Amino acid sequence: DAVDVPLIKNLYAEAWKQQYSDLRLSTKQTESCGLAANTEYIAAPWDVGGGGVLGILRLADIGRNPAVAKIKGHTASIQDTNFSPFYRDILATACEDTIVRIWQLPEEVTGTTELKEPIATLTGALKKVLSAEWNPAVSGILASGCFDGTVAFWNVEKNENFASVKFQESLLSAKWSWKGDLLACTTKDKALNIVDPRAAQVVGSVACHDGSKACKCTWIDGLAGRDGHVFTTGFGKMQEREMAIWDTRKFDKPVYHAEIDRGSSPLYPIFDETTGMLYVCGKGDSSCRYYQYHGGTLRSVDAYRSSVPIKNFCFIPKLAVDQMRAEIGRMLKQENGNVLQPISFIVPRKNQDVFQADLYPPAPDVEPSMTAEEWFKGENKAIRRRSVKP
Repeated sequence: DAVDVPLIKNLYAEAWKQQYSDLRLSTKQTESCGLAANTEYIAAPWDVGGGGVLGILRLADIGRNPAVAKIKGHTASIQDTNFSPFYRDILATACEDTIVRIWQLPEEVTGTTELKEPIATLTGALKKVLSAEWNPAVSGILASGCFDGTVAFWNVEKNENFASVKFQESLLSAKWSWKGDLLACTTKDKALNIVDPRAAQVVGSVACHDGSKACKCTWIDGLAGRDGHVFTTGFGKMQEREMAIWDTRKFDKPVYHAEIDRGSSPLYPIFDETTGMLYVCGKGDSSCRYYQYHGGTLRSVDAYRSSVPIKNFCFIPKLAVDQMRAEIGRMLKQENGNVLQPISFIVPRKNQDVFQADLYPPAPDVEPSMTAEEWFKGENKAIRRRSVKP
């Protein structure tokens, strides 16, 4: 009686009237989406001189001049931030000073909360670290991508860099399979690379786009996707923005390739593994368009449109969406340096005030399917899921 993945032909973007406002946010350039959120908190790099500071807001406390807790410690700018998939109080930052820091928030986060000491300080990268991504199935496992081309895999529990793989060119993105076994990354040589950390080897590589500007990837397996499939954005030979779907088991040519538009910003792909919604967002763009990956086919659905550029952004976890509103996803959009603007993505339904059960398959839960020790033994237990209801 599990709810199956819905076909979504209609999905509209609704900007909230409410905002997180009177903030002091960074507008520095990075190679990541810029923000992070879990079911409770929002992380946003703060506009400060000197070492990077993360503002920590409560998702629920929307409005003017909200309580902003502070995470310091960094000695340079923050390049990437990600909350743990499992532990509400745990997050990681990647920093220009080459250090990845693991943070543990207090039980009660207030406007006077200040974090200076990480619970784990992961050292060794030779240049600025550009990504820090948690394994979606395994507790304590993190991948970090370095400007020097190194992907470093960490067991944060043991403070152990247990595997590393170095490419010749700088990393531009790094993302985990929903199976938790493989990492995909893009590099400046226009390559999409597949990495097996437990084998410490590159198990696939292909030229993914022929233009010069930055390619970005994410996995599109999981519940709604297809096993071993990866999605890329990039630029064609004429510098048009385009995308491709790749099968890592038949990794010589795209399964699917299409032009998107003639924009200039690299596009960050965001996959909702539970419904198959696939958002492509460019920093500096005033619009965001989305597709559904369903039945192995990609279909255009709709787009968010505004007259205000996206400076930074992130999406909230599935567990956090408002089910009674038929909300399936939500973007937090930084506008200028002082506002976070929520955007709901809603399936239009006649009865806008009753639970649309068919829209909510079992969502990724906040429980790891494997311990690190189990994973290193070669296990591949599918992620744990929870059927959420209001």
